[PDB]
Amino acid sequence: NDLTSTERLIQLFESWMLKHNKIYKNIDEKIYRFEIFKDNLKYIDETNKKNNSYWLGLNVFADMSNDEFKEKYTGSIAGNYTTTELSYEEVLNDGDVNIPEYVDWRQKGAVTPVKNQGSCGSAWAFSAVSTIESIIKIRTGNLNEYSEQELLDCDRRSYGCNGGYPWSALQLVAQYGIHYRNTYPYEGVQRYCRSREKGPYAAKTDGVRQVQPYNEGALLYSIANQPVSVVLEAAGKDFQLYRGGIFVGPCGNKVDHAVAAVGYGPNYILIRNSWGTGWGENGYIRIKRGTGNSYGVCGLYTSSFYPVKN
Ligand SMILES: [Cl-]
Repeated sequence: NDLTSTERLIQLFESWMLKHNKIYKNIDEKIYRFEIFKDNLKYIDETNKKNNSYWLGLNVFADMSNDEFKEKYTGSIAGNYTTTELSYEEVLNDGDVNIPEYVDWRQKGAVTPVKNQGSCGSAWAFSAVSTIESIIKIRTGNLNEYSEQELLDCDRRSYGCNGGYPWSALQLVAQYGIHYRNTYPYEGVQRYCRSREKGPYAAKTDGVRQVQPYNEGALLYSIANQPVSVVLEAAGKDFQLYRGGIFVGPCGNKVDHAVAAVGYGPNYILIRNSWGTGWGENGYIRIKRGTGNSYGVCGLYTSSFYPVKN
């Protein structure tokens, strides 16, 4: 409503709480949150003055300091970095790809509604699960919602809400299967495996493949075929408060979050996050491509997997 009076800010903060359905513990938290809000406000304003290709805004995270945001919503990957795979049959190659100028699997009805992970380092399950929903639509024609909680609960190579691996989750689904979200809904806490209580799996895939890492072109090819699980560095302020446009940085290559790549255009790769529709462009972000950065911006080309289904 305006920055030129504390009075007007408090009002702004109030209507922002109402917009993001935000209820607090007590008024001691409310005042505290306002300070943080008001701090993030100055930063957003100072930054949307510069003329970048993207801008920030008072999204769902306007409430939180970067430190708190890091801890709660990042580090689904963090963990401790593999060393790249078993060293057997995965990587694909190249030769002569001819892909569309643009791709967006939403427009083929292959993508479910944006999910919210809450404060869990579970993004590795959502990233996986959404590329599974897609691949199945793409092959059988139906779009279904499958269970992130099941992976949370059941994947022994991963660490529940303290991070995990997308490739592991993909691979569980190829060897065992997965249940519908409604049979096994999301609680945002890890519990015991309840796969046996649920009867038959709803679906099973056939395998998983890694895409050649540090290779922009190999990832575009893959996206033109299906959504792909990818990882990136999402702990920065500019990322937290991202509202729209083509994200360009700054970010490092210390990946800590897993998301899904549902498309691309000439200058960007389109990415589905799991922080709900109150973040980004209704839950998505366009990340800049074509810079000849081997890593990709935010280390996007670091570690990419997708499910296989005949
Ligand atoms: Cl169900």
